[PDB]
Amino acid sequence: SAVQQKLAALEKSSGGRLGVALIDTADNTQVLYRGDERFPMCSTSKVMAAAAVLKQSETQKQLLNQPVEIKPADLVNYNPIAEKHVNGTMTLAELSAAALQYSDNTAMNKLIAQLGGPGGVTAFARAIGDETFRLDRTEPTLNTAIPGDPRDTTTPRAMAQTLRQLTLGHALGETQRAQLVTWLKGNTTGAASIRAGLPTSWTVGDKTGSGDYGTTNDIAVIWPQGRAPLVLVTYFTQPQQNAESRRDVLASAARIIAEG
Repeated sequence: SAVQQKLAALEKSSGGRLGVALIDTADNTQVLYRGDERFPMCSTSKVMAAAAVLKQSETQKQLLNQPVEIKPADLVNYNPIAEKHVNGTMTLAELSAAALQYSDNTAMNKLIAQLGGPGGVTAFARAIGDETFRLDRTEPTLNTAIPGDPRDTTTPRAMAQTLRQLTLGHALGETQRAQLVTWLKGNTTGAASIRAGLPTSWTVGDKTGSGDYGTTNDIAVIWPQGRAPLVLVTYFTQPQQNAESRRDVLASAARIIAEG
């Protein structure tokens, strides 16, 4: 199609590997580019950890208010929110918000611990029908993004379908789904990625991710004005281990998709 020609040209100009999945919920059509190739998820995996904890709270109604102690030993490489609460507590709701809206890595590791390890996050993916997602490591090593390494990867198609189910579908209860949507809409890290390629009137909830090999990711639910929402996943990774992040590529991919 026309969009796939332009995405391939974008990819060629960028020097990396680009994966795109769009789901238009108006007619359940999909637009895929390398939709079935694995990409390192990096921090986009935090959506699955948060959703898994939300799913637990459908039975444990008070779970999100449970205080979790933040100790100096818990802090890893990037903890913008958790660092504000060292030797204090944060609730699981606060940790989920910090993981999603600030990409706090300590928050993610606490969510993983709550689920019983990376295997517990992966279990939740399987439970909602995602057989592709795999979380193998904790923060920060899940971001190594080594070419060919299947650990901590998913495919664009799988992540788009799962993000659709979590936010627009009914994989979560109604209160949990609304909470997830609210968190995603309040993301603070996404201004230069998918959002930058879309009309300013459209409301976006997204989760970015970045890692080694210049890995630059963004997954988003998009509510266009007077139009059915869209789910857009953009994964991008590069051949050089020290390559710089390329958020502009995600913005350009979104712009190409939005032209259609």
